[PDB]
Amino acid sequence: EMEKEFEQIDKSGSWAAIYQDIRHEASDFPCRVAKLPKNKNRNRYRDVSPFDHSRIKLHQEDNDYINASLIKMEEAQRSYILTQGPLPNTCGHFWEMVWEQKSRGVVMLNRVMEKGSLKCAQYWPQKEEKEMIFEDTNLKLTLISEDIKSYYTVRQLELENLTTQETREILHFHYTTWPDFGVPESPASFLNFLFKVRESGSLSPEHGPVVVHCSAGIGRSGTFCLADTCLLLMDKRKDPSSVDIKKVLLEMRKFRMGLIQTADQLRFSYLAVIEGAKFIMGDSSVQDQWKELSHED
Ligand SMILES: O=C1C=C(c2cccc(O)c2)S(=O)(=O)N1
Ligand SMILES: [Mg+2]
Repeated sequence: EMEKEFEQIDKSGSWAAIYQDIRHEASDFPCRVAKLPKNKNRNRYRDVSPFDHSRIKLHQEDNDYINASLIKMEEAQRSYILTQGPLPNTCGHFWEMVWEQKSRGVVMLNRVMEKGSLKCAQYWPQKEEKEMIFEDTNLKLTLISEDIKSYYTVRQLELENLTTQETREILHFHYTTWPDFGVPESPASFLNFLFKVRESGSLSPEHGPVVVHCSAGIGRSGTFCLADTCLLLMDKRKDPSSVDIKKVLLEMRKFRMGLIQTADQLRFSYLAVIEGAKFIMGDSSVQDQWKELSHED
């Protein structure tokens, strides 16, 4: 059981060892397409690639490659697409992927600039009157509105397939206070944000998989998805004790390498799930408490 395990690990001060064991046991599958010469400029980081078996293929005969993986959680019955922060030449591909996969939401866990360098291209419009056109994939993107909170912003975007003139509403959830290789300010802030995403319908089965990204699409993104899946699993049978967090993380790592980048992100993942469990088990008022403690206003 996670809370007792949490205490055992904290007491023995062995998060580093627990975390390293997960890395040792993590799946290793080929990433041949990602490593092809023609795709070198479609990858942000040399050591972070999508496995071939779970990579998202763009529906174009040209080059179907994008650094994105489909994490399909069978038991939990939820899917997520984890991808890297778009590069200046892959913003059209990113939106092509959102369209073809029928995604309703995009969860961004990083800032365009972190630690003095560019971690992601400005792939969405910052002003209503300045829409963006991705000519390579023939897609149009317009900012419809935005709701800025203290540590996250929610934007409503309109994505249009210029070929058919079909349009869709895309919700953008931008967590702005999560440091690279770091952890959220508190389980509260993180949980308040995850539940904001959930309440929007973006994670629902009627839509395609939500697109989740940070800079590499494995650390913060992994932490976000692990927490969500674990909470959904204990929701399925109202049995928090049946959920094995390490087991769930290992299952997710069969779909994309390096999910959860530090021992403290793993430790934070446990904290988020244990605190989130109060809501799952019937204490509805805890959601208001998180909102309060997160200081979003
Ligand atoms: O906490 C993190 C660390 C990342 C990271 C960034 C660059 C290389 C890498 O291996 C991990 S992320 O953008 O996937 N989230
Ligand atoms: Mg204005």
